[PDB]
Amino acid sequence: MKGIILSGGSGTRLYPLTKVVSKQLLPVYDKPMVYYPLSVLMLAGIKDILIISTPEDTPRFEQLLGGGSELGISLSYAVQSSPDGLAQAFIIGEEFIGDDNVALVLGDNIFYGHGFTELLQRAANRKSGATIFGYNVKDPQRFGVVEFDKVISIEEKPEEPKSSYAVTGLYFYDNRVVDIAKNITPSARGELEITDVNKAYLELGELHVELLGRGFAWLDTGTHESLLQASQFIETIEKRQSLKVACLEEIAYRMGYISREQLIKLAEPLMKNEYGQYLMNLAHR
Repeated sequence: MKGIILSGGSGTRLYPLTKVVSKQLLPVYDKPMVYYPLSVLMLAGIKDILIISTPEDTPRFEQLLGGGSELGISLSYAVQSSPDGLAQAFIIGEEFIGDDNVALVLGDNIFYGHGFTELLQRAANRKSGATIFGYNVKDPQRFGVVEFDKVISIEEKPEEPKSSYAVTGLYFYDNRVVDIAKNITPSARGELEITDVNKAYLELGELHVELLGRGFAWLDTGTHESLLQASQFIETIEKRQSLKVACLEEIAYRMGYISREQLIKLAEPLMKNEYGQYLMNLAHR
């Protein structure tokens, strides 16, 4: 299955941090934000990935991540010249997607939980239908909202919201999504809305929802406060539980994409902080 990271634009809410730095390059503890959604595609077993960003950001992401060969994956880049809605991902990515299934993750979304990888790996391995991920939030109505029983409805930012399950920024689709995205009508405000893509699979009876309740984290990166809360969570998990979240090199290595010697070479030009040292130890034993 292929994957797309869509970043994302902005963000103004984070000014002045985002005056001269892309939101998705801001730290979340010790890693650029975009490491987090990338790691989620990687943990899903997705290895062919298109990163879509603004014309201004695209070169910076490419500088950060290159073509992915150090991680044993393949990264490509495209531009979204105007922010016309998330579903543009599948028009912009039409050629890259080809005949394949494809997952889309938003560049500012952070997921974490034991048993998450299982859910990702299961969604990636579904050859038919769409899988979305629901999260209990206090603020339903500034998200897409999913009502269930098994899915009964989905609405984008419903002023009367029929549940407190936000539809998170992670979606897995079969190849029909390309044609679906083409047949969406733009919303008031000329956006091609992902929630219409999800309504199309609902109508087919083939929208599957994974509800991440107990044991799962989905972190808000939208404000100075929530961005620091995210960094503290990551540091706290990492320090108290001796584990790394979205350490791309560790994941490439655990998934069998890269060898012991290749991991050591990733730690050789960087043998210093607690990042590199996690890696070079990992590589021994």
